[PDB]
Order: sequence, then structure tokens, then C-alpha cells
Amino acid sequence: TFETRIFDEPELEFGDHHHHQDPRLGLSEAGPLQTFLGDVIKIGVVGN
Amino acid sequence: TFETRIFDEPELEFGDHHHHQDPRLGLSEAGPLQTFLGDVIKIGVVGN
Repeated sequence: TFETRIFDEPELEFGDHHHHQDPRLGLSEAGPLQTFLGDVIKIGVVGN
Repeated sequence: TFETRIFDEPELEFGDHHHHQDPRLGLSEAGPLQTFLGDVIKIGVVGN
């Protein structure tokens, strides 16, 4: 009667063939999956 | 009797407050007027 299951937490794939389950920690020790070619990202502001 | 004049060759303004009458040499020894804030420019190819 009412068979149950428990699944494990899935793992996300970060850059340099590294995988983890926390987006905060996996980014801070392996970088993004796709690396930006260049150093600068330009931001514009509109307002007061 | 008519009137006549001869104008000098106009000067273009390159980067770093440098002015010259030739785009090629002026770009070769001064650089562009507005420098690219970055390192690389990505080129995509569509063809055979």
C-alpha cells in the first residue's frame, strides 16, 4: 500500500568539468560553465 | 580678372590628442580616437 521513494538532490555542472549541488559554492570554486572572452562588462545607468 | 585660393590639407584628429593628415600613418603611430575598453573582438563566420 502506497510505496514511497526518496530521491537524491540533483547536481549541476559548472565550468572545468566540475559538478556540485549548490549554485553559490559551485560558482566560487570552478567559475561559470561558459567563460567570457574578455575582462570588462559595461553597465549603463538611467534615473536620478 | 578672377579670384583664386589654395587650401591646405585638412587634419584629422586621432587618439591621445594627436593630429595628422593621413589615416594610415596616424592610426599606426597614435591609435583610434575612442579606444575599445576590452581586449578581444569576436568574429563569426558563415560560409563554405
